Amino acid sequence: GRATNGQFVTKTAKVLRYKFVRWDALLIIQFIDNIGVMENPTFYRNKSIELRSADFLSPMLNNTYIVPLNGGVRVESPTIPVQLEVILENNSSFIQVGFVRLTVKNGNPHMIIQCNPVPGNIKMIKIKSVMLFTCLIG
Amino acid sequence: GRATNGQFVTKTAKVLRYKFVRWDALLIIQFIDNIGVMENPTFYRNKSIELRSADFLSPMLNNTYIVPLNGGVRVESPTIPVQLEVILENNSSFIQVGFVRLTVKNGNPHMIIQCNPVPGNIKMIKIKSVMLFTCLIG
Amino acid sequence: GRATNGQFVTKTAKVLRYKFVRWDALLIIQFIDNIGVMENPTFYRNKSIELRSADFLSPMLNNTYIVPLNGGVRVESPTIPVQLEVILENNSSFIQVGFVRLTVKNGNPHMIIQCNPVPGNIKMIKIKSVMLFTCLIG
Repeated sequence: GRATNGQFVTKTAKVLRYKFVRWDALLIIQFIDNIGVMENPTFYRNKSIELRSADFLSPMLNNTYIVPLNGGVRVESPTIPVQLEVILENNSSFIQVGFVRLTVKNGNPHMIIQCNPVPGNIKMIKIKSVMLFTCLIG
Repeated sequence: GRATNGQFVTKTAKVLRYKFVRWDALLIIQFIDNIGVMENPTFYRNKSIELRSADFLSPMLNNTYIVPLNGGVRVESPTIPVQLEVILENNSSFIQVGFVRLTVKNGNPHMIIQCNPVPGNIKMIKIKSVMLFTCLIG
Repeated sequence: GRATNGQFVTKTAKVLRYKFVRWDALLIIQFIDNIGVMENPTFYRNKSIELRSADFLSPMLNNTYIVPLNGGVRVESPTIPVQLEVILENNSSFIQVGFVRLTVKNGNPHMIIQCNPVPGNIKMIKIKSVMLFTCLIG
């Protein structure tokens, strides 16, 4: 088939747009809000999916941030590594390889984001990578 | 098609279970032993594929650990990055981005795991990521 | 379908060979120049895609190296993480997780390679990973 639109919504009503192709047992899904572009012949701008403190579950354990989501598709994806920027409350920031999965809990999709220790509380995580998950359904 | 079960077996008779879809020229394969879950509404448990010293070939060179495998499918996959925990003989442990491929040697599948230097001998490598390889056959 | 050959060419006339499968809306493309092999029963050799200074655009900003390409397919891929070795002018070298995308600018394909700061000017970037992109067309 051709690519169908969809979205997830966060606790704070942020909308995470994606396109997907469902060929069961295969579901391939890309997030489309942050597709970077060359804005002129020599400059590449990255774009961020920006997730705030209030998008995550509390308490956070083991550098694992859980984003409960509503709507969208319901998959147990593999883990994909991403470029993260972790913004601390003191506006200090750390660039990291993050690891992202989609999982299902209580019939709800959740995005699992795992990263490294940071010296402070997190205000914001920015995903600077274009994320695509290839998933096996059943 | 829908997802078919399979497994690889290690030198020490550890069984590495996967599901795959074969649409030649495409083979997509996920390892399924360590699919993490949210065990309650706020906690995500990672699971490990645990590979011991005796699962690897000797001598090890250039932080490259080779796991000879029996059975399963026979692919030259791309490289996927993973979350590793490298357990040293002194039970010290290091969290790392590893890079994994499947390759074929002497008609046998081998899993290639590459990581960073550690200050000691390795007792165990745990893969904490859900691994899926998309492969091109011929 | 089965896997079709193709290539991209760099500013300096380096040829980057790939195989792909196009099932629109899906395009899956692997680079094939650097498929590593076990050369004997205990040794795995990585192979590099070697990109020189003159393959990149100037000026470089924010550890982002842009490789303008000619020919090949024209995709907005997701980001894939890779093993990089960054060779400096003083022949010092740094092993890094890089992040690679294919993007389109002025109807031309460009490879976007992003990595970490290095203490010097870059002479060469080697991609030691086998790269495969799964892409969504339209």
